Amino acid sequence: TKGLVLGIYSKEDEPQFTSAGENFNKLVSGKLREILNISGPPLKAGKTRTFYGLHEDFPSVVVVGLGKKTAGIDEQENWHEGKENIRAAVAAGCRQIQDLEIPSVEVDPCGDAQAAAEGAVLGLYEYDDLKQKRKVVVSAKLHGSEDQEAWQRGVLFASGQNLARRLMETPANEMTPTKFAEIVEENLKSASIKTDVFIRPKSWIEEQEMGSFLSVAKGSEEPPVFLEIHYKGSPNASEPPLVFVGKGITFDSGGISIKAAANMDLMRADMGGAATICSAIVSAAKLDLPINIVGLAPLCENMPSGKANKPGDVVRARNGKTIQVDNTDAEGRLILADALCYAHTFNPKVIINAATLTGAMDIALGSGATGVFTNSSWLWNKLFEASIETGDRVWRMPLFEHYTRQVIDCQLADVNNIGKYRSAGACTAAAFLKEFVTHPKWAHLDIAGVMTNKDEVPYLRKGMAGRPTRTLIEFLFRFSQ
Amino acid sequence: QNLARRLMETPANEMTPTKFAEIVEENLKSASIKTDVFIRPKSWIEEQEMGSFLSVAKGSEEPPVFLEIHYKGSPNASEPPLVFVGKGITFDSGGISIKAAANMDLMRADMGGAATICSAIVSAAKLDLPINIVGLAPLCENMPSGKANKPGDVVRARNGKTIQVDNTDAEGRLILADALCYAHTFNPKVIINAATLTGAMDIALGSGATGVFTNSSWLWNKLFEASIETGDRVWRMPLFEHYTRQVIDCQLADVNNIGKYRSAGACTAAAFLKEFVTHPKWAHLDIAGVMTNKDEVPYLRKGMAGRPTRTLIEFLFRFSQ
Amino acid sequence: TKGLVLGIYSKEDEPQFTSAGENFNKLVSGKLREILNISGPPLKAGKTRTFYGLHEDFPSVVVVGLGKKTAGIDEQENWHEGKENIRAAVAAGCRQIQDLEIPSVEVDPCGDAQAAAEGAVLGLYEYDDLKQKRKVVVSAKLHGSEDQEAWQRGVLFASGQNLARRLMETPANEMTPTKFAEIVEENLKSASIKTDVFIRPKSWIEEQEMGSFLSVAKGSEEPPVFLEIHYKGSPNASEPPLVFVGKGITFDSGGISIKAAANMDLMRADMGGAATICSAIVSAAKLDLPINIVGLAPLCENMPSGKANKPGDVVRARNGKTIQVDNTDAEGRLILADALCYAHTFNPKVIINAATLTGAMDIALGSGATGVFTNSSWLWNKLFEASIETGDRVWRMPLFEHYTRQVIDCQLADVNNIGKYRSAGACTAAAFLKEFVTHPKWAHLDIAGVMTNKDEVPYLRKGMAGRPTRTLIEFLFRFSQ
Ligand SMILES: [Mg+2]
Ligand SMILES: [Mg+2]
Ligand SMILES: [Mg+2]
Ligand SMILES: [Zn+2]
Ligand SMILES: [Zn+2]
Ligand SMILES: [Zn+2]
Repeated sequence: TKGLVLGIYSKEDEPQFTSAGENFNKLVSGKLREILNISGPPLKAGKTRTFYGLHEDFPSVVVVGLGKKTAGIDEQENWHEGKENIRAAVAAGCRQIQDLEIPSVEVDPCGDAQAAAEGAVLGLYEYDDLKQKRKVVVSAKLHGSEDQEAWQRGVLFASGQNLARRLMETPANEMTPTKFAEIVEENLKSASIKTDVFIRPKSWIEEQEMGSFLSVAKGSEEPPVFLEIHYKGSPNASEPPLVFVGKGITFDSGGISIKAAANMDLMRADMGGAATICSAIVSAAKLDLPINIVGLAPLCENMPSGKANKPGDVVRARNGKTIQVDNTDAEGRLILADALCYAHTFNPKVIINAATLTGAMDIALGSGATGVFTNSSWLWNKLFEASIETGDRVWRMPLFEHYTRQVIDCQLADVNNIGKYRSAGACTAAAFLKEFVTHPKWAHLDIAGVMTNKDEVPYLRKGMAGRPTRTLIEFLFRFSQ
Repeated sequence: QNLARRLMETPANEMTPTKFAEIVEENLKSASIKTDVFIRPKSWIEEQEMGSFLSVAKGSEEPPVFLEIHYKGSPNASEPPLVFVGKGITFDSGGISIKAAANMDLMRADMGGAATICSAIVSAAKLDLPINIVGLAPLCENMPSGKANKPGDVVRARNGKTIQVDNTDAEGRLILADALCYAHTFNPKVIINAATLTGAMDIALGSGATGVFTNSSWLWNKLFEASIETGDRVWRMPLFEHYTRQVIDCQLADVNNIGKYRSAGACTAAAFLKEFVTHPKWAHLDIAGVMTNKDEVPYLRKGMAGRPTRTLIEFLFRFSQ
Repeated sequence: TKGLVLGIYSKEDEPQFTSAGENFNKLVSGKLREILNISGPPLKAGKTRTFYGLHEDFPSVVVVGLGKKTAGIDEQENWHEGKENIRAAVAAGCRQIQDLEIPSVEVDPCGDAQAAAEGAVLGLYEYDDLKQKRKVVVSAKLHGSEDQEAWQRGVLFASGQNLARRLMETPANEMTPTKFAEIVEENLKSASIKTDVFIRPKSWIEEQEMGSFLSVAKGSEEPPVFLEIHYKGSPNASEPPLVFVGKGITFDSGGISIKAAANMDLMRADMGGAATICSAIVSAAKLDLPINIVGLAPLCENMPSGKANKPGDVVRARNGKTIQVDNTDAEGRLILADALCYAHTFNPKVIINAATLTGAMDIALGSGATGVFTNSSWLWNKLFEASIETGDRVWRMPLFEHYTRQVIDCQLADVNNIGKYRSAGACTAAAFLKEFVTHPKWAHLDIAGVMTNKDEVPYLRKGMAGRPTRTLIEFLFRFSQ
């Protein structure tokens, strides 16, 4: 009827199966084991072999390599590793069932119900919607029934990421500053009714004296929308929140300080800041976590025009500081100077802001880890441990006065959007944001390296990657528990 | 530190692969007599099957010199050492994969790897610290010529691995594939290699901290605490299979000098060096951001900065005590 | 023991098998047919499915899609197409047996013994030699015995191409102007004893007044070697030959007019001119074709140095004409001005020269067809028909006075290496070579677009492609018959 993804590990006496696999073997009377011998070598991690007709009801039994049984927290790679194995191995498996055009598939728990699910789902995602030529929409349910609460945690966690991936991925002619808000609000409210949304317009942002976010929007004729998310998880409402901020340039052309045509079509994902953290709240509300969280994301676009932000321009952020706007492409810095200032109104506990800010971050670490600066070692620890679990790494980066210094000397004004020199890119830019933050637990997460995937993460197909959404989710789970 | 600053700073017409060795040896021996130096020539490096360091030198007509420092601090001689390795391109013009004229006169300090760690031993011997340390630094130059290293070239490092040489400016990676391989001969405890490797490091952190990758959290801790004291910061950077993967797929050969993509620069390059290291306590220190100072560090005047020499010294003090 | 590549086509009543396949089905008693149903959809062209243990002696039976049974000469695509199908389909198949680490494989004739062979072999080639980490060396024999003369024509034709692919592919530190000659001579002599080789040195080239080829070599310290191939196929020796000329820069760095570091490591295949045509003669001598052919290829390197060719330089080609050398990267033009002049000495019938000359050719047609200019419609026809058969297309390109005109006005000299303007790149360059040719049947073949493959040609793996060697071979077969 449908396919099945089985798992196996490496040697002992004969490479052991995952118990779903062992079970299914006994069932076809050893002949899965038997054909595995006959087929070729053994399956190291992530490798895949497909055995037809072993079962009546399962034409295609794909067996995938799970690596070491006891594979675990790796001191170097900074993650759990079995999980990492399982994720690529059922991803590998599920993409084989999807190429066999099998619309539904059943999947080995593989000892970590959650991981096989985040594999099956992250693994299968595309963003098919605008091609009439699409792959089969395969349905992936668990195999078994003993462990359902964590496989659904898989499908949950993986989906909230897939959310961001479709929110980033979609062309910025479709996924606008409004349509992004429309979907989010819709996603947050279908997540829980303990939620309020505020797709605040130009008038309110004007009213908020958000000079800097506004200076940015004015290039396009597409409207600014400052978005406000709320989830009231806490039993006592009055618990002060955790506030997520996120940059939402739906399209970045650089503005007057205009980009090269070389791969500028990826700037449709310069709203990844906004998308990631939004998907995290949509997800923390599906988990319905005992915490009040607040999504804040200035959605607008960077374009050149007769009224676009010019080089040399001093503008006023909400907080009273002026900014020389020396480079119109350093604009997340300005959109974020204001929603950061607004974050403090909420009396937060943690202000995690996130953004696709600098290509320099990409030059830095580049899709390994999502670089995170933070005046909180406590906070750093927290994001990092969560990243160990989820596998979407995070690497601390420096928030040193050294860097502030460069941004702070300024011809016209109080702060400059680009620092004195070429060097230290993400640090300069994070140094600019701290000028707009007085809280003891702030975290900049520059996501410009994890904006995309090709092959680097196995279980993600090519296209917007939606990172580090699950590490953000997992952090708020653990902070709630 | 000022030593390294004059060793980096001086024009690469004066401060050659030999004159660097001459001064170092002179500085190490005036530091203590418990010292031996070996300004080994092309013949010995040829003999060492250091194909990769050699492939690099052959552009210039200026001679390669693989340098060997020794300081026998330990009461029992037979304590296995701490080994410092350091890249010593006295001048880097990129070679056939040639640089822009924009500020190429700073490549006279692409021997900062060699200079920093050398100054550290000169210093650990003045302190006369109860440890045997070994300086190792391939000194040579990158130039274009009728016999310069070409793009596409597979060469053989000492250890048997081949390297596609896709970009002649990624050459510290090759000079270092070999002195890293030679480091293991010494049965070290710590192999700290140091180099002005990638401009990407400069793009990364850029003169705040000297980026350090290491398969040793222990070792990381050690360099970092020392940096707390001295103020010459150090920032850990990732040595993830992710990055190895890019360097490892290779058309012609076993390893490629530049990885698959533009992104993750210092990590790709550090991933290349680990292919030439099997020891449990290795540390890459990319010094390309701290190569210079203007005003960033107050107490250094404008010019070659000589970083992170005191953090290296302070580490070997504390490791000795 | 070993694997097997079977073929099947599309529908009629039930998709027909190739008779090897039909035969092997009856043999396992229909159960190959049977499992094909059970497995998934049908296999359109180039697609592949792998069935283990159907046979005792054939653990892995891969079945591959052959497209239409009656698939043939395509008016648009300008080729035979069944052949094109079969080539990618067994290539597809053989790369599955090689990933199953099966060292030997037996292969379906697929109705075109030759094509399945040029697929199995072109398909399997890599250039493993410098990695210690290599894939299994799988051995591919025919399945059956009825049609052996044409499958060996496959393996022949595909191998002579694979020759060029290893001659191009190898680093120019190993594959020098001498080591290229050493291998060729070795390959030509093991092809037939009716052969002479002349690895003529600088002294002889100096003696030949080959000022222009020499001006080029002088940058490197690596020696020039003008190579002379001979194959005396003709019953009467005195039949005047067909002469192939080919540019052999083993490495092109541009010289003083120096290249960008962006992918300059591909210039190790700027000796593809020399390699292609050399492999063709090595091959025409294995076929032992009733024609005398003469290989001529100036092997040397382009480097910058204290004695490198400078911009502005007038040098003297053999024939008396001077050349302003305005761009040291237009150097195939000069290496070729002289071996073209030498070609006429031989009293040829056809002078086919071939070279990786212009990136403009790549901009032009770019790996579809190998652009060919020729003052002979007869000759054009000939190369083109051969290309229909082999599938390695060729596209005529213009040799108009228009273009000569630009190259011909020259400040200092008689000819300039780059023409007056940016436009018309390959035509300007081919216009330069005709100034060095007075014969009625000359053909420039610019191979800069087919220098590489990624995925464009199915049955070639990523790396130097070795094109258009079989079309050259096939032309000399047909010219001999
Ligand atoms: Mg921008
Ligand atoms: Mg360099
Ligand atoms: Mg050229
Ligand atoms: Zn932006
Ligand atoms: Zn260098
Ligand atoms: Zn050329």
